[PDB]
Amino acid sequence: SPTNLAKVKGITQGPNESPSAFLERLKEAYRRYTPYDPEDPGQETNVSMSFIWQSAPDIGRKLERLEDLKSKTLGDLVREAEKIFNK
Amino acid sequence: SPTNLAKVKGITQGPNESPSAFLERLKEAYRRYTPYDPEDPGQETNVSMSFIWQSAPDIGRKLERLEDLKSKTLGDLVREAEKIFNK
Ligand SMILES: [Co+2]
Repeated sequence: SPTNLAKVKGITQGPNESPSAFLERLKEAYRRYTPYDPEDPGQETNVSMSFIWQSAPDIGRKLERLEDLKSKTLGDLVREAEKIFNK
Repeated sequence: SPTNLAKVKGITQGPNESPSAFLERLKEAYRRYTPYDPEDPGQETNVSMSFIWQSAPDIGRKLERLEDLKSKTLGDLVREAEKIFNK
């Protein structure tokens, strides 16, 4: 599909949706509606920021407060979100 | 300031504001409210996405449609935005 950033911003984690399932849906939107490959090392911070911003609000607020946030990989962020999601 | 992604999302080009002045404010928000340095080359596609998304909608829609958008530098996007802004 032709580039449409709104489609990427429109991927929001559902109330029952696991962080890893949400991340896969977010990556699919990057693939379909941007020229950026969400698996590229150069895109990690970009996907990470969308992941944090568009996670369910309780999760997003906690991910944003992680210590040494800059050091967190996309995999780290998913694991931290899962801790909040699973309790 | 402590990380606060809403402040980055809240930087939007003003109705009469030049693209270059808007990008300066967007970079300032990245510096103040994220751990991501907007002058780090590793962050350029991240700042570029925010710039397209948060530009005035007429400009952002045109930037989305640039041929070979993936190869545009942040400096390229600003120049093309300035070309649109100045008629
Ligand atoms: Co496509």
